[PDB]
Amino acid sequence: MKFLQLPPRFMFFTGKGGVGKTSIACATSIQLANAGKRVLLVSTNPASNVGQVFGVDIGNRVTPIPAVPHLSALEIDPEAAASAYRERLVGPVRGVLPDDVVKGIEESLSGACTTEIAAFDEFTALLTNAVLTADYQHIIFDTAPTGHTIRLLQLPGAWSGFLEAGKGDASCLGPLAGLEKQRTQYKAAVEALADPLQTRLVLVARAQQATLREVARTHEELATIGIKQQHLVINGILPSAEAANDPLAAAIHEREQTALKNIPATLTSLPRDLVQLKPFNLVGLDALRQLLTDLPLAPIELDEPGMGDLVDGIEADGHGLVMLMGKGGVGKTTLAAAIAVELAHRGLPVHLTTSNPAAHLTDTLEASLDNLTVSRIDPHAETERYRQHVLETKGAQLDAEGRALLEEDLHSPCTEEIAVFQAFSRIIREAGKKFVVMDTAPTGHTLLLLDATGAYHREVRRQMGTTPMMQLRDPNQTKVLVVTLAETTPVLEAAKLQADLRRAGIEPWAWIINTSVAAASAKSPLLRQRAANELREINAVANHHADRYAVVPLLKEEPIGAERLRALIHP
Ligand SMILES: Nc1ncnc2c1ncn2[C@@H]1O[C@H](COP(=O)(O)OP(=O)(O)OP(=O)(O)O)[C@@H](O)[C@H]1O
Ligand SMILES: Nc1ncnc2c1ncn2[C@@H]1O[C@H](COP(=O)(O)OP(=O)(O)OP(=O)(O)O)[C@@H](O)[C@H]1O
Ligand SMILES: [As]
Ligand SMILES: [Mg+2]
Ligand SMILES: [Mg+2]
Repeated sequence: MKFLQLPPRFMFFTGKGGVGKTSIACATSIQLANAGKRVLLVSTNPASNVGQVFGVDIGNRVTPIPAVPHLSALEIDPEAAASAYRERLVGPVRGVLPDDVVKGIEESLSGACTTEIAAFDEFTALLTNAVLTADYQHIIFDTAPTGHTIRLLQLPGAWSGFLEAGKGDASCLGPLAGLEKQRTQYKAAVEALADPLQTRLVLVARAQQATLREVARTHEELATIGIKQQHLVINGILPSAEAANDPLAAAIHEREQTALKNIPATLTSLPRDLVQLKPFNLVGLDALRQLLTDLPLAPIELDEPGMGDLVDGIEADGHGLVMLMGKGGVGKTTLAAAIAVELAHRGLPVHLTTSNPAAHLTDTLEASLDNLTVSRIDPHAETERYRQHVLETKGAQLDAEGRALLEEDLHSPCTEEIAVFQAFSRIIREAGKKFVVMDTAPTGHTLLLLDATGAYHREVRRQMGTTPMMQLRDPNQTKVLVVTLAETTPVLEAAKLQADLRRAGIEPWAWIINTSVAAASAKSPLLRQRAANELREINAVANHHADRYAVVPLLKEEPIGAERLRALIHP
């Protein structure tokens, strides 16, 4: 593998959701550790659990993997990190200050900005601090889908620019934030990210035109940030030997070949590695030890409920919010577009929204349909809207110097997040009179947006003197659908997401097993084995996790445009 050639200390595996960042990161960490190196594997995705991949109980603590000598694993928990940050800020004054003052200080640290900054501080401590990672020769970061990862990697530069501009009064974080003591650390992080001899950035993609376009956009953004000498890894490439004697495999292979040949002109120069599709789920060392090397090398008739029944059930309501959630890459955007176009074709007023920052619905819907309002949440426009709204609502009474200080405070990088939340809330407020199909951002970001803990609400009311959850908790006006894949890790992640939703009072309305190879009768031996492995996950979802569910096959033609999207609802 090209990226496994004189690797630097740090290696970032970025890309669109579901492309194989975690699988490839685990495989490379295993390969490096087995070579005699001291490797640490950091997982920056809140919604994923590398313990299921490795079979060990990896947690926030740096836990060695017994199966692989010299390999250790770590998971950055935003909530645990926030609790540790709050404790280290509040403990010195426990008893010293009056209990009322302690309660007030704890109140000031309950906002979502503190939750963001704690995780960011842990990330930059892993990047820069030397004592913290002294006994590791390599640190492999496995990031969340690109939508959140680009913001994570932009945060170092944004915070460094905010601090070095002389505007250190990030009143959102509180008077005890003490951002200045991290001023150098953040700066160091930037210098660590933009140095090709310290960090290697690997963009993981799949042989699909939409994925390749999004990866090209991500590469443009990262190059703008300052990261140089990136590598590219195309994963899930169906072997060319399976195309024979299987029309489905032949169509998939032809589509992947065309996507590779039509790669965006920007990515044609990056050193490119190719990872094939394997007949087994990449769980455990036995399956992860043979991911980066090619395998030497009647169909199942599946009859499961379709998605037309779910769309009929949604339409029977006549209005409300349909929120699509799940693991990255499961097909949330495709299914959102399909539901929206089907409802629009049924003569209903539909509003299709995308909460993902790095979103482009044109990859799916390239037409201008009728009875369909397609929109997206632009973080920059929303940030400017929120900034102006706060300035006029709260800055009117403040004097000129007060208004200037408020403007400096509103320019902190955390503001965008709360701005996005506001936008999200506003959108959710229009679902009572028309269908609102919301394709959500990565699972962790969306779960924070739901604001079950009230952090975002506290922050926005602090900056500005019915919450979304009060509406999501009400089945009469919302329908949360969990999109999964008929695979081990996707199903476990969906089960954990469902548990998180139920803990907050939200009961998912249905499950959608997307791109199931079992449903699409496949004759090639590889696809036969994949379907055989998918049967158990389908049974687990049907009998255990989901009471109402739908199964969508693996379409031979990638679903793009109104015709194909409406066809996967009526197969
Ligand atoms: N049934 C299907 N058959 C074939 N390809 C599919 C199917 N469903 C989705 N895809 C393809 O899966 C790719 C990734 O799915 P998609 O972008 O819709 O998922 P997502 O949940 O929005 O992902 P992410 O969280 O990474 O943004 C898309 O290119 C889409 O073409
Ligand atoms: N080369 C491959 N061959 C077969 N299956 C693969 C391959 N790469 C990934 N997968 C499957 O992809 C599924 C999702 O991949 P994975 O969890 O590695 O993605 P990710 O990029 O970490 O996802 P997320 O964005 O949600 O964090 C896993 O079930 C794994 O089985
Ligand atoms: As803030
Ligand atoms: Mg992952
Ligand atoms: Mg999406």
